[PDB]
Amino acid sequence: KEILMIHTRNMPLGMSEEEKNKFLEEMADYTYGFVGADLAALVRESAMNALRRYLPEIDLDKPIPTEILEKMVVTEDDFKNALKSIEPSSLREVMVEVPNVHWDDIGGLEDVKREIKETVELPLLKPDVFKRLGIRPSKGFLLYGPPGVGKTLLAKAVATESNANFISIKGPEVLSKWVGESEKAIREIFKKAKQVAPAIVFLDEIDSIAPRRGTTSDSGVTERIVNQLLTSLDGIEVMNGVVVIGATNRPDIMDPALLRAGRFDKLIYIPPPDKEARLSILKVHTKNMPLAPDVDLNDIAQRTEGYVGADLENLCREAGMNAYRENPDATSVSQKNFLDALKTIRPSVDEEVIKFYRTLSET
Amino acid sequence: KEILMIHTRNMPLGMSEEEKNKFLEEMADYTYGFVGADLAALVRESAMNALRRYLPEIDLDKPIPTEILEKMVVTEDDFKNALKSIEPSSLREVMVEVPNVHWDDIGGLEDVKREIKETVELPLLKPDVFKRLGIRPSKGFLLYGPPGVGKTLLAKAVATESNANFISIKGPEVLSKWVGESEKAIREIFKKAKQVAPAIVFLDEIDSIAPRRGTTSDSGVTERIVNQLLTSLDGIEVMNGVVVIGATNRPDIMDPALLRAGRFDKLIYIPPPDKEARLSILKVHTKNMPLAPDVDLNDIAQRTEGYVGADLENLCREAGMNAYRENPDATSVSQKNFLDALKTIRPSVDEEVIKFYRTLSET
Repeated sequence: KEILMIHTRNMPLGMSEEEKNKFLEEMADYTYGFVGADLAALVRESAMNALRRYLPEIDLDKPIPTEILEKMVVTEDDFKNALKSIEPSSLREVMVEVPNVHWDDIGGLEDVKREIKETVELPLLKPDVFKRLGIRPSKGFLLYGPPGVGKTLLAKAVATESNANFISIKGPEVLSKWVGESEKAIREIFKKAKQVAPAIVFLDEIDSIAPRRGTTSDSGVTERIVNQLLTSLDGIEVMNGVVVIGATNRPDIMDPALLRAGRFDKLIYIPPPDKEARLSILKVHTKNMPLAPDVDLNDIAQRTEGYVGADLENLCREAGMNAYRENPDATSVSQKNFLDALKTIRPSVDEEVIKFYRTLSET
Repeated sequence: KEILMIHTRNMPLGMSEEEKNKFLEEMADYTYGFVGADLAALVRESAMNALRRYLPEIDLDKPIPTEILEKMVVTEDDFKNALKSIEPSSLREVMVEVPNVHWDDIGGLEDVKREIKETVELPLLKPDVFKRLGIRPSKGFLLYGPPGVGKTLLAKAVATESNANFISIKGPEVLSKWVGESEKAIREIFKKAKQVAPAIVFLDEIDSIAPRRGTTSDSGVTERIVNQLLTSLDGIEVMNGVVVIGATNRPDIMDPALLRAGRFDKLIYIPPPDKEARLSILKVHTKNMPLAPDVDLNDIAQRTEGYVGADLENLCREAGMNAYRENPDATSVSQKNFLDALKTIRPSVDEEVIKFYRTLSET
């Protein structure tokens, strides 16, 4: 935005009196392929988006009239046409980002969420005091529970709360980089976060690394990623402001030696929501979209039990399509829409995976 | 006791100033099957439980006052919340016990004990002369008889007396690994006993797969495990006095090689408890709990016929519970409780299993 304005300094469109889609931040949200000069080329592409419509329909030549230089302008669309036109360059990797997710954006469950306060935030603020108290909290925790449900969003919540930029390392992200043997760079991302410290290193669905590779020639029967993760733990400590956060669907199958205490310590379980949490997370979705309270939010809570947050966040999201409001197919929000969605949405039909958690978690 | 104590020198839990037993043996009971790391996490999560009380309520940031340290006192409640916390998680890996029992700790039949001494104590203390007399009393021996009495207890009494290392293989450990096609983990504990020998290795249903079938062995009487037991029993040398103990609930499932020379020389049969033995067993169990001279210990025994050690122990714990919980009176448990408690119960050992034993001992 501060680089683009330099090219707005090179345009007499005006800004801060003009506030509009052309506001440079809203357009800056689209692009990570680029850096400062690429934006210069971009505004030249946008500036060229203009000349290609303007100049040809004029059919100019050595004479250049002044009126054109006057009546001609640079619209918001040509930027979009310039933004949709892409030449991604900047290094292949995942970059730090600050989301807006917070306690306000997580309905969740206060009991398990409240533990995140003392698990992350407190160690962040007072690493020197626990020395005075004579305490050294863990190096990270491990989340396991029903798939989806927002377990990925739970870390994005503590991300904005920690006031530190956030990186999410997801299984597919390592695999695409793995083919290039860049796992050493995946480790560099952690050393990179340290140079950026404070920053949060989030290992997502780390059970997703092994399943595709079975047992093959990785480091040997144990993965090189595991070898990269073992070494990733060698560098960090409880001292650094960087926080390791595990999230896993199956925190067993791979190589529990790496999941062993001292590597990933706390075992935290994400339970599926309940009627009230189902209602709370529901209220968070419906408040943004227009609402006609023909539904009884407690009644559709009666119908709904055994539905995880994934089904709900999808159900809240899925029934929205069946309902139509502000266009002329419109049908308002009604139990009929949530009734038809009841058939479309898949319940939780496996209590197996649920009892493996409860039995294993209890004792 | 030692691990927790290292943690207890940096924290004032060592001597008891509080309402519990702070000698760490009490906290050691609920902790069965832990290692130094798991306990460090336990007391570490205990400082968290302590931290959760004191810091959030005062909620300091920079300051470090003296009062917050004066106010902080570690309480039992932290461990209770920690023991109720995720601290128990997984059952980790197999373990071997350590013995106690001596003649003082356990009663039971005198016939088999002396018979076991002939088999155990004599070859251990006097192997030399037995070599030159053409007299070999035993190499190892088999214990079979009524289950549930903890015949292991008898093997521990003689083992502790003779001052020979005792080893017990719990049935569940043999049940799981046999399916995993791993008989080596079973060798390790035995091999651990062979090198440290002279030692007495007790095997509780090392054939456990077979005893689960009850009377018969649907497959052959031999399986993968016994094949090495056969090999091991023969492979033992005279460099160290060694006596191996197989034990099972069902003797009829044995490979005939086992019963032969150099493997099982002697076959031990524990006949049903003697009338006088039941009296002593009933007295040992009842005086470990609240007791008063309100009863006649011989009268309760007369009503008992066929009851085994497992049944006699149930009578004592059941009486006190139905008896006065707290009283100033000299009587705690009463004769009416013992008598009435007998009418409900029934003898454990059954006739069918008895017949299958007698025929073998004769043959």
